[PDB]
Amino acid sequence: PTYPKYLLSPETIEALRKPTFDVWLWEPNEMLSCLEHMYHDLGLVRDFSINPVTLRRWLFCVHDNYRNNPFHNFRHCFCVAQMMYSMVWLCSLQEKFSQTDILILMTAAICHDLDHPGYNNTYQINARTELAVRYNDISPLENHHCAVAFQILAEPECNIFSNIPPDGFKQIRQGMITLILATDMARHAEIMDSFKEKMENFDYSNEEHMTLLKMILIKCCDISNEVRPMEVAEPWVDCLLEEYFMQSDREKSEGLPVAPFMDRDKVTKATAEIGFIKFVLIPMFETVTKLFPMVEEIMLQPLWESRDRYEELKRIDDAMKELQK
Amino acid sequence: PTYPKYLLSPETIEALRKPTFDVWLWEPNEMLSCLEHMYHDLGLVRDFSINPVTLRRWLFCVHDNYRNNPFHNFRHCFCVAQMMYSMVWLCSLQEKFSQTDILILMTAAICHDLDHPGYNNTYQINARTELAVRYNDISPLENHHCAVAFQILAEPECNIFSNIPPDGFKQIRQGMITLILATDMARHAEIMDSFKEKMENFDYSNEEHMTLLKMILIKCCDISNEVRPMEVAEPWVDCLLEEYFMQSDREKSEGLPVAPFMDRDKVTKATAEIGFIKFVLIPMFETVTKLFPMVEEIMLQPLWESRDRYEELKRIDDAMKELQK
Ligand SMILES: CC(C)Cn1c(=O)n(C)c(=O)c2nc[nH]c21
Ligand SMILES: CC(C)Cn1c(=O)n(C)c(=O)c2nc[nH]c21
Ligand SMILES: [Mg+2]
Ligand SMILES: [Mg+2]
Ligand SMILES: [Zn+2]
Ligand SMILES: [Zn+2]
Repeated sequence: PTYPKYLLSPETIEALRKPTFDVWLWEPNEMLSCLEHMYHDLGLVRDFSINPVTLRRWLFCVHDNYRNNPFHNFRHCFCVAQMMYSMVWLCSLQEKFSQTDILILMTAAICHDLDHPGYNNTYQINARTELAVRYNDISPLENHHCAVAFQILAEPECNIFSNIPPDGFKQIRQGMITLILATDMARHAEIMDSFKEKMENFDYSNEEHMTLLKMILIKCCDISNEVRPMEVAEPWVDCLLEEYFMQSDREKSEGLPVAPFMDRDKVTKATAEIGFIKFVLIPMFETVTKLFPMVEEIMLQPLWESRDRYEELKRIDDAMKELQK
Repeated sequence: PTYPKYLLSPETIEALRKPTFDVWLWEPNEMLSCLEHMYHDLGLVRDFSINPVTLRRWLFCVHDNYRNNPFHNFRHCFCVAQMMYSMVWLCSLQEKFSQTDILILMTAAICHDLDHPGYNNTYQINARTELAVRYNDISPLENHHCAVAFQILAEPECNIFSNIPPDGFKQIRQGMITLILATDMARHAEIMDSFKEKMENFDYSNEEHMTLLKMILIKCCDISNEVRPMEVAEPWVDCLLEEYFMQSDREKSEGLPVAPFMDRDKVTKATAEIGFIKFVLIPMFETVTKLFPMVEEIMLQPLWESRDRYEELKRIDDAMKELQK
C-alpha cells in the first residue's frame, strides 16, 4: 500500500549509500531506522550476533542522550554515521578492514558527540566547568562522550555487545575510545602529521597504521558537511555559528577569553568556510585520496565547488558590509 | 529510558514462545513487531537472506490485507503464527524440519486467512459469488487467501523471498499452497485419515509423511484457540459466533440455506465448543502427541479443562432453561 515513514522505501535505502543523501528530509524515528538498516546491511548484526531488538533499544537510548543543540545534536550524529557508511561503500572498506574495525568505526561515529553541552573544550577549560575539572583539561568533551557511550552500553537492555566474547569487547572498547578521542580538533595537526608520516609507506597490515587511518576516517566524517550537496551543507554552517556565537557571547559577559573564529564581530560565514575548506578539509581529503583515489571525484570535487561559491559570497558580503560602515 | 511499545521488552520476548501468551494485550503495531522478531529469532532472516526492511514492509502489507471481521482478522492471524512459533519450541521442530520447512510453516500461518470476507465457503458457493465462480466451488476461500499471499509477495517491496534461488522459491511456494489449502475444514476428516494412516509407522525421512505432518501442524494452529488459557480463549468464541450469526442472518434474509451450527436460535457457546473440542480438537492433538509427547501436558491438558468447563456450563444452561419452561 502506502507504508508509514519509519519504513524506509527501497529508494531511501539506496540513497543512504551516497554522500548526496539529504539528511534534512528526515525525522528522528526515520533516521533511527536508517542507522538500524546500516548495522544489518554491513553485516554487523550477523557477524556479532547483535540482538535486533537490542539494536533498536540502543539507538533509541543513544538518541535520548543527544541534546537539542543547534549543531551538536542527534542529526549531526546521523550525518557522521551516514557519511561513514558511505565511505565504507565508496572506498570498499570491507576489503581492507575486518568486521570488528567496521563495527568500531560505525559505533564510534554514532557515539562521538554524546551529551554535548554546546560549548567546546576551550570554554570548559577557561570556565573551569565540572567536566574540565573531572578530566583535568584533557579533551574533556570527548572523554565525556565516551564515558556516556559506555554507560549506555553498560545497560543490559541496550548492550549491543552482549554476545561478543570479552576479548572482543575489550578490543572494541579500546578502538572506540581511540576514535572518539581523536575527534577533538585541538589534536588535528598532531594526528595529521602522524598519518602523513605513516603515509610515506602505508602498510595495511601494520596495526599502528590502521589505527591512524581509522582516526582519519572518523575525523573526515565528523567534519564532512561541506562534502555534501550545497543545499544540504549550507544550513549546517548556520547551525554551527549559532552555537559558536552563543559561546562567544557567554565568554564575553563572563570575562573569559574569546576565540576570533567564534567572535560575532570578526567572523563571517564566507571567510569562515573558505579558510576551513582550504586549510583543513581539502588537505586532509587530499592525503586520504592517495590511499583511495575514488575519493577525489566524490568528495574533493564538491569541496572545490564549495570553496569557489563561498569565495564569491565573500565578495558580495564584503560589499554589503561597506554600505553598513 | 522508557521505550516505545513497538520495541518489545525482554519479558515479552520470553513469553512469546509459549501458548500462554496473552494475544489480547497488544495493538497491531506491537503484534507486527512480534512477528518480525519471530523471523529473526528462528534464523529465517539469516538463512534466507531476507532483507530486514522488506520483512517489515511485507508484514505491514499482510496486515493491511486482513479485513475487519469479528473473528477472521489480523489478530487471529497473529494467534495462528504465535501458536506455530510456540510449537516450534515446544516440539523442537528445528530438530526434525529443515529451515525451508520452518519458513513454510510460519509464512503459511501468517497468510492462511488473508482477505477473508467473513462468510464461509458454503455461503460463497450457495450465493454463487465471484469467488465461488472464480474457483469453481473448489475451496474458494482458501484458494483466495493463498492467491492474495502471493500477490503481496509479487510486489518487489514486500518480496521477502527476493534473495532465494528460483528452485527454492518453487519449493517454498508449493509448500505454502499445500498448507493454506489444507486449512479448509471441509477436508478435515480426509487429512486426519491420511495422517493417521501414515502415523501407523511415521518416517521423518518420507517426504509424504512430512507433508502430512506440516498439514496437521498448521491445522492445529489454525484452530488452537481453545488450547490457550481460559481467559485468553473465551472471548474468541464470541467473535466466532458473531461472524457465524452474521452469515446465518444474511443467509436467512436472502433465502439461502442456513447451517444449524450457525443459527442464532440453536447455538450456545457451550454446545458449539463441546462437540468441537471433543470430536475435532482433542482427537487431532492426541495423534500429534504420539510424535511429540510434550504436547499432552502443554496442549491436551487445557483442552480437557476447556471441555469440562464447557460441559458443566451447559448443565447450568439446561437446568436454567428447565427452570423456565
Ligand atoms: C573551527 C573548526 C575547528 C570547527 N569547524 C567545523 O567543525 N565545521 C564542521 C565547519 O564547517 C567549520 N567551519 C569553520 N570551522 C568549522
Ligand atoms: C465444526 C465446524 C463445522 C465449525 N467450527 C469451526 O470451523 N471452527 C474453526 C471452530 O472453532 C468451531 N467451534 C465450533 N464450531 C466450529
Ligand atoms: Mg564533537
Ligand atoms: Mg481459514
Ligand atoms: Zn561531531
Ligand atoms: Zn484461521
